[PDB]
Amino acid sequence: MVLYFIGLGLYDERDITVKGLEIAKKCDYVFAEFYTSLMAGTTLGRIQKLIGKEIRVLSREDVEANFENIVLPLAKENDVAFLTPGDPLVATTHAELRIRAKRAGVESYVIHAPSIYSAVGITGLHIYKFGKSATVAYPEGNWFPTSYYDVIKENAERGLHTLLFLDIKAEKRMYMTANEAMELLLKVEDMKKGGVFTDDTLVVVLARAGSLNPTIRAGYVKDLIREDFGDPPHILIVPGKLHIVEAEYLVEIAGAPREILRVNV
Amino acid sequence: MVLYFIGLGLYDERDITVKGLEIAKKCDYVFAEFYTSLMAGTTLGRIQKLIGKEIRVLSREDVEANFENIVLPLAKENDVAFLTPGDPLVATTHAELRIRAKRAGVESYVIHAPSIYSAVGITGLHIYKFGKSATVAYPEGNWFPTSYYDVIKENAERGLHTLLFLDIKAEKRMYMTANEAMELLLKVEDMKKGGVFTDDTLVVVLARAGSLNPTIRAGYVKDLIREDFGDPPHILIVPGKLHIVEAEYLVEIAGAPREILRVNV
Ligand SMILES: Nc1ncnc2c1ncn2[C@@H]1O[C@H](CSCC[C@H](N)C(=O)O)[C@@H](O)[C@H]1O
Repeated sequence: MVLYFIGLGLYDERDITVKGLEIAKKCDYVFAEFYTSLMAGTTLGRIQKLIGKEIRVLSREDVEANFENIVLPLAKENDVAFLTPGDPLVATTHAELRIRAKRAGVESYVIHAPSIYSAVGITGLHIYKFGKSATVAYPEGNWFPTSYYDVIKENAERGLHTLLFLDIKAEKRMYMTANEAMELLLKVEDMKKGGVFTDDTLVVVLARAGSLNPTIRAGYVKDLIREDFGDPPHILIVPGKLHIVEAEYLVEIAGAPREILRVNV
Repeated sequence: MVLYFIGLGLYDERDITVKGLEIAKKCDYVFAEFYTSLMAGTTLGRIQKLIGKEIRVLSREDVEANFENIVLPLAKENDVAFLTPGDPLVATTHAELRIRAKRAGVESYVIHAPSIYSAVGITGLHIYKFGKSATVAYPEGNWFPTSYYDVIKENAERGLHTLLFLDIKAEKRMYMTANEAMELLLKVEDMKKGGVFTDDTLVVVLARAGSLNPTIRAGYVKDLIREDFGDPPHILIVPGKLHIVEAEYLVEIAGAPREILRVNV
């Protein structure tokens, strides 16, 4: 009689909220997608075990093209759940799926879960200081995406931090590293020459947020562009103007160069 | 020897993650703070019952001034948990607490949970389009703060949405409603005449996010300013120009006027 959008969280199967688990356990059918993000600390098997149900994984086409044919039909006579990494409606187009549910006469509910969008708070950067977000997409063919560069520029001149989601090709199992994101940005800088992202730009890297020991590193591009941040997923952040307390955290916790403590008022 | 910062999530005792619950249970001492925010859908009693431990509530002073005297000592020879509503370290001042742990020779780990910052994705507004965030504070005495008005102007100017946290008197249990927030903004507008917030401004109200039955409403100030959005907590959002898909969600899910499809897109 209902459809639930349930987030699974950041890293492993235990990142689902208690609410999400108790509800998922009682559903008649459970579907899921794992192409919008990467949960590096678990497996489908462990999720199924925890929920105690067989999970039917859908592909991007199954969802985008046939959600109303594959999932909604069952939701009319049963309690159905749709699982996703992180929070189901963050940096996805899943929100529109609720419209499909309504038109199909199916009531839907949303159960949130930890999202990278807020987990960035672990970098020590004030969340309210984050501006517009963007995604660094893999160039393909003669098409080289550059919009994310402009976002950084706009945020930076307002003194705001920029959160950069990194590209993912789930089927090909390719997860863009912070290193690759930095390389691509230097190329865009060369092309546009706006003085937005260079070897001296301070950046922050967060890898495998949600794990007990995520990698949190801060430093200049010249020094981090070749550093090993561990397995994906990775997120990249270009800080804006720092508050002393932010810099203080980047130094003490993320091992940033102590010179950043000296902020130019 | 370890300190765990554990998020309690959005609304009730089941909004904590499975990871957070299990870890909290294994801790010897469990502390909590309910001054940055509150858990309107539950009680300390219900939370204690779920955790199965006695929970010592700490005040802002307890934390800001004496965190290293109250919590850290026990963390030296025991596993200690520090519970906070939402996602740990989202509240501006929490991050610094990790530096205190480091200095005390105590290891700390962060267990995330859903935050309103990401939960707003339920409004159907694209998360990447959210700009700087701000807090609407009750004026008092001869003090009339209005920085939040400027945040809206700067964001909207660049086509970005503004997430507005509403003032809360935690200790006094007083929550600012979206209605009061709208009245304050109209008052500031009349004050600054910047044409940023008026009767014709489109706004979105999200009440009791995390609940299975949150109130999601979108419409013009003139029609929503005296509407009843239910019990707290309330969050106010002033969106920027809308993507057609965002508008359609607001109309289909948030009951917004068809007019937004031509006026705010
Ligand atoms: N645990 C994690 N650590 C670092 N980056 C992460 C992450 N989870 C997601 N991301 C980042 O976000 C991208 C997916 S975007 C979809 C995000 C998801 N709805 C959420 O709420 O988190 C990834 O390619 C990666 O760059």
